[PDB]
Amino acid sequence: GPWVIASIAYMDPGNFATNIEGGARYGYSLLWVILAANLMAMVIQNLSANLGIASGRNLPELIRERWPRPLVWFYWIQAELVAMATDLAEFLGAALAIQLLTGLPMFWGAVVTGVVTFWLLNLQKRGTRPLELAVGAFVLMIGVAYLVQVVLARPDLAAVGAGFVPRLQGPGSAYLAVGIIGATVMPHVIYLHSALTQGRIQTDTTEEKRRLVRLNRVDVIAAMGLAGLINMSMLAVAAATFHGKNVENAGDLTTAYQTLTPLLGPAASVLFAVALLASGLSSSAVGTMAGDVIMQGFMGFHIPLWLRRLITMLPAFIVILLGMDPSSVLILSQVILCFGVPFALVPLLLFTARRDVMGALVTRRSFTVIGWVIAVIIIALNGYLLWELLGG
Ligand SMILES: CCCCCCCC/C=C/CCCCCCCC(=O)OC[C@H](O)CO
Ligand SMILES: CCCCCCCC/C=C\CCCCCCCC(=O)OC[C@H](O)CO
Ligand SMILES: CCCCCCCC/C=C\CCCCCCCC(=O)OC[C@H](O)CO
Ligand SMILES: CCCCCCCC/C=C\CCCCCCCC(=O)OC[C@H](O)CO
Ligand SMILES: CCCCCCCC/C=C\CCCCCCCC(=O)OC[C@H](O)CO
Ligand SMILES: CCCCCCCC/C=C\CCCCCCCC(=O)OC[C@H](O)CO
Ligand SMILES: CCCCCCCC/C=C\CCCCCCCC(=O)OC[C@H](O)CO
Ligand SMILES: CCCCCCCC/C=C\CCCCCCCC(=O)OC[C@H](O)CO
Ligand SMILES: [Cl-]
Ligand SMILES: [Mn+2]
Ligand SMILES: [Mn+2]
Repeated sequence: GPWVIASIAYMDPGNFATNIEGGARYGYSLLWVILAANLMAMVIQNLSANLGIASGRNLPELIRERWPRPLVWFYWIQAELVAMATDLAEFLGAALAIQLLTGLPMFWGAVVTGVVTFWLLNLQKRGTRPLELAVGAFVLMIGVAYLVQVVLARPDLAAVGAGFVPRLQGPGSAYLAVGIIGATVMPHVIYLHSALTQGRIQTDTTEEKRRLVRLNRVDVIAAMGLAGLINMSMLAVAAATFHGKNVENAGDLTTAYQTLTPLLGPAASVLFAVALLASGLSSSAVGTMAGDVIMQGFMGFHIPLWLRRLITMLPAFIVILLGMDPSSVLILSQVILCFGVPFALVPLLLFTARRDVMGALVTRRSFTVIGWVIAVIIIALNGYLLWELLGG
């Protein structure tokens, strides 16, 4: 199973930005958002995985083959904007880590990131599998560090428990809450996960399809459960480190290493930036591969990979030339990603409730309703954010 490197999206630089900023600025009051977004992601990623197993096709393929041509065109275009926002936080997050490790300007950090992403693009599994394992080592261990630091930091349990009750903290809190949902419920994974499980069967029977669904549901929840524990711990450690005090540039990724200083000591700066670098490079490489697959499913053709790697790279250089804050752009991209979630959910909820698509593996009616409740929740939360951002 070499497809495990796609699991870095739940630990991409977007999660680092939203977790650290959420704790530093709003303390523990956003823990419930991470728990909600992680539970929503378990349901959605199971439906996506069950769609590929039951139907044998990925979600963009089904839209292309079943829905009218103009609707398929609109769905491919909005899927490309999702890939732009997704790759932006991951590519810029890698460039930021280059600056944290070498002091190199953000422009040259992106130049280095570009050459590296172009090099990984045309590599086979022989030279990539050791890199995938090395990335998984840094990110897992930096996640274990937060799981250990969240206990050693002695957090205020009264504020931690209160943080699991849904509450907003002004206008900027809904903005960051929407960003936390997009950082966990990622639209590009909704399309991609259906493609990772398609064509993965051996005897093409119902009993075998039910077997792959059972194994997937246990594997998804086990990994998603660990990712949620890490994300909550990272926000809790960030809250216990910065919130309530007045630390300069609190929440920014250039100072986030201080969250692990009591545990790692003088090594907290390098190990954080190394984990952020491996996270950004692998997610940006997987994201480029995923966008090529999503376009092929929607349109029947695709642009060459070097051209896609080039187009998705321009906004990162534009943002750097604009002098914008990298951590603030990482959050904004996650916010934009959450506005693409309802578009991905509607065909997922419809297709997995169809017998001519799923066969005997039609989704249970209870989980179809929970999915539509999740979709309505995210549509309502995206609308309230757009309401305050436009005024009133
Ligand atoms: C991140 C969330 C994004 C939310 C906003 C979504 C993207 C907005 C722009 C859409 C392009 C216009 C959509 C229409 C697609 C082209 C016009 C069309 O209808 O297709 C042409 C023809 O009918 C088929 O062959
Ligand atoms: C087992 C390996 C252990 C390696 C542990 C160290 C890792 C250093 C990270 C990148 C190398 C580039 C660092 C050189 C860049 C010079 C600019 C700079 O980082 O300045 C900071 C300091 O004042 C002067 O290094
Ligand atoms: C394709 C691989 C990249 C090729 C590089 C391989 C190694 C050369 C390293 C440094 C020199 C790079 C050129 C440095 C010249 C910069 C002059 C300048 O004006 O800097 C402005 C800055 O680029 C904002 O526009
Ligand atoms: C403190 C709990 C409230 C925080 C709310 C955020 C959610 C965090 C989720 C799981 C905690 C991680 C626990 C992982 C256990 C590893 C830590 C540990 O074992 O602590 C050893 C230490 O030496 C003993 O003194
Ligand atoms: C089961 C999975 C294990 C994973 C580990 C998850 C860590 C969660 C630990 C603490 C969260 C909330 C505990 C706080 C209990 C309620 C808050 C409190 O301390 O009481 C204050 C009172 O409610 C106000 O007046
Ligand atoms: C803004 C819209 C995107 C801009 C449009 C592209 C801009 C040109 C960029 C690089 C040169 C093309 C990449 C060079 C690789 C050529 C690939 C190719 O055709 O292969 C021929 C030959 O084998 C090669 O070695
Ligand atoms: C077919 C045509 C393509 C369809 C296009 C659909 C529109 C793009 C959708 C979401 C992007 C939202 C981006 C919001 C930009 C906010 C920028 C910002 O807030 O930053 C301040 C500004 O950059 C000062 O530097
Ligand atoms: C706050 C809202 C979130 C609530 C969180 C509740 C926890 C549910 C999470 C995972 C269970 C599995 C989800 C759906 C798994 C597939 C269900 C199904 O019907 O699949 C049967 C068929 O065999 C295959 O196609
Ligand atoms: Cl708090
Ligand atoms: Mn993510
Ligand atoms: Mn900054």
